[PDB]
Amino acid sequence: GQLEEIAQQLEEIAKQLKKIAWQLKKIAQG
Amino acid sequence: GQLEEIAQQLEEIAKQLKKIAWQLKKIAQG
Amino acid sequence: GQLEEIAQQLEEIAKQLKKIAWQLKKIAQG
Amino acid sequence: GQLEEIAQQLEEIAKQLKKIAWQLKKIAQG
Ligand code: NA
Ligand code: NA
Repeated sequence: GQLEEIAQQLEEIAKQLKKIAWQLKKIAQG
Repeated sequence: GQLEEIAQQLEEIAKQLKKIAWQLKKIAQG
Repeated sequence: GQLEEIAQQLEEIAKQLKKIAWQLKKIAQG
Repeated sequence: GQLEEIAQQLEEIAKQLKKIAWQLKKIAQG
């Protein structure tokens, strides 16, 4: 239970970081 | 350029976090 | 502005990751 | 052992994210 929940939180953070990366690419590219 | 480099590093960190999440799930499940 | 907002979100994610690290250390040590 | 090592990896990632945040702030500010 608790490790699975922490793992899920890490997966959500990874998704958030991928969103930020996309946003930075769009700023760079226009 | 710098934003492209940073975006790449964020994608790489996201991948690392997913690998850590996987290891946590492995520890939990056996 | 957008880079300031993103920087803030990265700092917030960093804080979250440290909180998760702390929880893992707590689980390990009891 | 293994949870402590994972926690340390998360702390290093948090430090890396703080570096990126600083870099973005410096880009924004000049
Ligand atoms: Na750039
Ligand atoms: Na900006």
